[PDB]
Amino acid sequence: EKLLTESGVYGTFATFQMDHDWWDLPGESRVISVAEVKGLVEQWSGKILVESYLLRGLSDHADLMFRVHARTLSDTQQFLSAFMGTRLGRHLTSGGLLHGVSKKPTYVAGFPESMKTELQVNGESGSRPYAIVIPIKKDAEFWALDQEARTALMQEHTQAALPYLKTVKRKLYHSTGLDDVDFITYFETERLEDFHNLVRALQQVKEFRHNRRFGHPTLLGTMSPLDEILEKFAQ
Amino acid sequence: MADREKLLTESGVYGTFATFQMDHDWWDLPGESRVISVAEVKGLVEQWSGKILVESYLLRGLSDHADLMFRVHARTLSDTQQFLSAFMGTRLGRHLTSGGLLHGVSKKPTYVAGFPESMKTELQVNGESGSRPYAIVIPIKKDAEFWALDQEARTALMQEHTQAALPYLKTVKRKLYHSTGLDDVDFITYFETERLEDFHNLVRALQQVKEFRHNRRFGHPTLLGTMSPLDEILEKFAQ
Amino acid sequence: EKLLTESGVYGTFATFQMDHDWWDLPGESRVISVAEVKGLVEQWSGKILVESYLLRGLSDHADLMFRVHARTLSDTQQFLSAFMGTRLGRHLTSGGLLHGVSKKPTYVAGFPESMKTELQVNGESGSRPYAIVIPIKKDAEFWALDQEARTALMQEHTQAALPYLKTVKRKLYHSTGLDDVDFITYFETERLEDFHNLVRALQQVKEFRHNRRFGHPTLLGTMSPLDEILEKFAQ
Amino acid sequence: MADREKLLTESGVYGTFATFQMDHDWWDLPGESRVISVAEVKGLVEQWSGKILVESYLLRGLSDHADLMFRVHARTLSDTQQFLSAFMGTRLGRHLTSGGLLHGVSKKPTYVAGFPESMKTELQVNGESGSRPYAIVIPIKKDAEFWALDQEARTALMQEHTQAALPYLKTVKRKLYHSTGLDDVDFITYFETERLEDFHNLVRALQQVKEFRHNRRFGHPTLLGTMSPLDEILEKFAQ
Amino acid sequence: EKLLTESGVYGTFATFQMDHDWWDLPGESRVISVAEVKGLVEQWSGKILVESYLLRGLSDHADLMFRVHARTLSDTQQFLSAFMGTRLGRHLTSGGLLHGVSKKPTYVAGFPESMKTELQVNGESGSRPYAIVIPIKKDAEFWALDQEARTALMQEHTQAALPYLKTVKRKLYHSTGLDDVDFITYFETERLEDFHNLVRALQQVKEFRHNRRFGHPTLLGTMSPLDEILEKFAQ
Ligand code: HEM
Ligand code: HEM
Ligand code: HEM
Ligand code: HEM
Ligand code: HEM
Repeated sequence: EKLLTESGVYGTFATFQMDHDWWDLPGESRVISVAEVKGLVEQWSGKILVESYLLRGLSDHADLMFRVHARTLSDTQQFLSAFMGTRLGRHLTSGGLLHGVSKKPTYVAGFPESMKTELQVNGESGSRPYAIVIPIKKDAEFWALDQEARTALMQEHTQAALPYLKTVKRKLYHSTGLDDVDFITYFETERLEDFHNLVRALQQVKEFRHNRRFGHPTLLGTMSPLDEILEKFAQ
Repeated sequence: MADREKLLTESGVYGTFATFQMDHDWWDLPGESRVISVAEVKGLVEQWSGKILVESYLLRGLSDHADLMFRVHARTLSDTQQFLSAFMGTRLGRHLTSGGLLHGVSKKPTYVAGFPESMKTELQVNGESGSRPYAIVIPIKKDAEFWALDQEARTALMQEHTQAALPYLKTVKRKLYHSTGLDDVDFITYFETERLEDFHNLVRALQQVKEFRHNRRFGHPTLLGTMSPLDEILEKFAQ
Repeated sequence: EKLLTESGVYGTFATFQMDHDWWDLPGESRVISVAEVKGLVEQWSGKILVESYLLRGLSDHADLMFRVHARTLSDTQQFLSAFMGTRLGRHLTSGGLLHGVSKKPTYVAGFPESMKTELQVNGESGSRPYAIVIPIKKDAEFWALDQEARTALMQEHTQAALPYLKTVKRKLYHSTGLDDVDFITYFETERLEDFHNLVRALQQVKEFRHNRRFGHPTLLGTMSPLDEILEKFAQ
Repeated sequence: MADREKLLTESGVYGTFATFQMDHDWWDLPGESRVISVAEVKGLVEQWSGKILVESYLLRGLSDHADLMFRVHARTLSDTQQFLSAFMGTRLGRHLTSGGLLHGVSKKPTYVAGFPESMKTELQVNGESGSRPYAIVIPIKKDAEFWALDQEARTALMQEHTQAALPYLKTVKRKLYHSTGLDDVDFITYFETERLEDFHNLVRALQQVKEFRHNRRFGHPTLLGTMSPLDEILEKFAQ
Repeated sequence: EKLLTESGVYGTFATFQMDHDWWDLPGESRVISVAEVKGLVEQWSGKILVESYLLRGLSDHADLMFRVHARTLSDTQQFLSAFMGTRLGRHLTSGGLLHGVSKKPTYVAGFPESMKTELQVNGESGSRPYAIVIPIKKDAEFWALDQEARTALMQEHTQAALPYLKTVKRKLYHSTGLDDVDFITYFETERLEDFHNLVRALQQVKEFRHNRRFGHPTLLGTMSPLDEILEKFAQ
């Protein structure tokens, strides 16, 4: 649990879709397949954290998503090849896959002391909250800017977001060089209209036009314990 | 002996558009079994008729790579999720390949207050009464320029947008969903009409205003279909 | 036959490709399947026109194309769902699909009377000729122009095409709002080298630069009676 | 034993490039049946050897998602069409997925007359004599700017294009096909070479001239292969 | 092994993904299938070099990657068609495929002599290190520039990269004319956070803005002996 907050921690987003031929299995065999998976997760639960999301019926061409924290992607690599080896995995098509390490804040030091104070707040306490993942690539312009400039952009970014700081938990991952994006943004909320308004707000700052890629995909789901998701496939 | 249905009109209501295409192996089922599969779905939908509203569209032979579409209204997307996961679980669902999927909430109008009072009067109108009309769906994403603008400016764009559309308010039903943050688009537009020739002209008119050049994504896909009750649509697959 | 020419007529372009698993079928069943299709077409030949094109060996990822005219798309939809319901249809992957109504001319009134006269010509009589289909989408600039302006463009367009009025039959469909394009252009010819020069001619006017989508796909085929095309699959 | 093809050089001659990829299930055939399948094709080619020329290239392991390519010459694409549908009918064809497909007529040179006389002389050279050489194909589409130009301008561009290429005139055979209106590109370029490193240099040189920025589409795909007799290519499928 | 450094040597990057129907094979068949492959590679180890990478769980839609060195692509070609012919190959969908020859340095001579000193270094010794592959295409602007200009860009590229020469091995392949890219870049490292920073650094120079294609795909994997990779598939 000191992974959801600490730096140097790699964070991975893996998406899967269940095959059609899965339903041509006897119902029990599916239940046994579930147990295989459930056992594997616990077997790794010492080295890594694993969270589950139901994308089925919210995200196109996706049923399930894992969010995996680990000090090294090697450990994460092993976990996923193993998961895809199970009887259940063998009927899963690997969808999206994105890595990004959590880093120490980069621009907040140049913010007003009154703005830093409010950023210690992160999000509401919630159970079965919605979850959103949005990958981002900046344009070349953005990197060419100087520190003072970007600091001012992020400061305007932060400002527009302040009224949604309680109803929206947030986490940021640094993905450059591990895949075709710069950032992976991750959000939890019970109030989706709030998240919608939060995004339309951020769409109006300067920073935004420098997003060469925004979404594609925009993953929407529900946070749920793993077994409950698997239950749906074993009936 | 009847009920409210306060959803096709009210705000705060999420609206979801789901597309499906039927597998080849579906026809490798005996006809008898397929009709039962139909009954399963009709029953599931009825089982949900209290929590959500669900309308059905036949895309087969009008929209590329799509046979069926649902329009699903709900106070929460969780309910819509549950419904769709259940639907994709049925014998019929197990033979459907999930196509497109888009969400958007219905809001109260944003720019309409700054229109002339004579224009607001005409906008109370939405469409004439028709049965089994054509239906169109167009996802839209605006460019960054558009958001950089101020309220007064966008209001003029929308006022010009509205002006061009006025001649088509009766022959074309319309509804708008605010989709930003739930997927890769800003808006979902939905239209019903008996006169497609009119809907065609309605669009080429809008192509000529200012606003249009700010549509970073327009369609892709542009889903065209026919509104029909679910069983009649399903009946076609049980033969 | 007043469908190939009149206005208010919807025109539909449907493309298909045959599955591999089709040849793993006994020959008997395939010939029977052909007969099934031939009959369906006959039933609709009263309400609609349906023409057949062999794209196999000329257009990538396509074997067959239908051109369907109708007073209403509802009728066309019915025919197409039915064709894809047939034993043979069930072994087809639905390729492209484009609609467009035929309209009354928009810019021709503002042409010189000598130019209107030469446009009375449409094309030479040819049997089992090549056929080409090109979808078109205009940029926003094109729509921003005024009538006088666009009329001059089409007039420059018309001019370059005149030497090809006999060797190239032509028809135009208005597709905006029924799919992701503004126009569907359709041509028949025995002389492909002429059609090539015709397009290289038109590539040099102004109008052309306003075509944000040109082709994609560019469908090339041969016009043929339906049965002769199906015969190849019945062996 | 006494005849001229007169197709690899003459104008008015259509040229077609067809790419195929083999199904997995092809190997689920007994080796014997697969060798039989080969002969079916070799015979078909001879049966057509009167009407068309057909050259074969092995793309498997050099060009992504493509195993086999044919280069087909014909006075009419109709003849090519028939040949290809017949080929896709063979036992082997039935297990081939149609990949890329591009047509283009060979024409008389357009800009070369306005070149210096010393440059026309060196262009009579085309390439060195080689057996089983590498082969490259690059489809190309020009931008609208390019067509807007006048003849004098374009002629000046091609002269710099030509100038840059001269040092590679010997190690690289070349042929150009005019494809506009038959598919989604303007030209199909074709090259043979024993020396790929030269061909690499040939291209990086041309990347630096005037003409180049007007190539709206360059490659996509860029097909690389080996020129080989048909049977040798086919033997590999029967193991 | 005199190939990993020398010029005139072709270098090829081939990526594969395993079908589902592979697991519908009995283990006995799969062990036999692996054995064929291990044997095939040994059969070629005399003419060419072949290194193996595990992409499973790190790169989307990819399980395995080969890095193949050869004096001629024909030899590389022969090897790959054979590999794809094997019982195991029959169940692989060919993912990416990229070739590029290694050349002698082009811009480095015009660098400071103190910089040349630092470039003799390439990387630290590691076993089973991460590996990243990044394809690159330059824009037309880049080629239009003169030697003096491009030389200054690469010197700026080089300067920013100097701090990472020890923790990051590098090799560059010249790909123009063999596929749809100008370069193939290849990196080994045990330290991924460093590689991430290396890339964010280069994102801030000028050269970067001329990369019309950067990644797509960005292949991330683990270096492992082949048998160890195939073992996972034989269970
Ligand atoms: C309550 C909501 C949010 C708050 C308070 C917030 C605030 C911040 C702050 C303070 C930073 C500075 C991080 C640093 O200094 O390294 C940041 C970075 C960033 N945010 Fe947000 N943010 C919010 C939501 C979002 C959303 C909704 C998105 C995208 C849809 C987003 C995209 C980004 C990106 C891409 C960066 C990194 C830019 C860079 O370091 O170059 N953020 N945000
Ligand atoms: C008879 C037909 C139509 C009428 C009367 C109409 C009228 C309006 C009005 C009054 C608004 C402002 C509502 C608000 O305050 O949010 C609006 C918004 C909008 N309309 Fe339409 N419209 C019509 C057709 C269309 C069509 C055919 C399209 C696209 C194909 C379209 C796209 C949009 C979009 C994207 C917005 C919201 C833009 C924004 O809020 O930034 N409309 N329309
Ligand atoms: C002999 C060959 C051709 C002739 C005589 C011809 C002539 C014309 C004329 C007179 C119009 C104006 C229609 C009107 O005013 O209502 C028109 C429209 C159009 N043509 Fe052609 N054309 C030819 C070939 C082509 C080709 C080969 C293409 C595309 C590859 C093409 C694309 C278009 C498009 C997109 C329009 C609609 C523009 C608009 O209404 O805004 N035409 N053509
Ligand atoms: C030894 C190598 C080459 C030589 C000597 C050469 C020379 C020429 C010459 C003299 C022409 C004018 C032909 C005409 O009158 O249409 C031409 C046309 C053309 N070349 Fe090359 N070229 C070479 C390589 C290439 C390469 C490597 C490419 C592309 C990868 C290429 C692309 C083209 C195109 C697209 C045209 C037609 C342009 C037009 O007609 O508008 N050429 N070449
Ligand atoms: C420690 C890390 C690195 C060092 C010391 C380095 C150094 C160099 C040097 C000296 C050259 C010029 C060689 C020549 O004259 O051809 C070069 C070329 C190049 N480098 Fe790097 N580089 C490093 C990392 C990277 C990375 C991380 C990337 C891409 C993500 C990259 C992309 C390229 C490309 C595309 C070229 C081709 C330039 C050309 O020859 O036109 N390099 N590098």
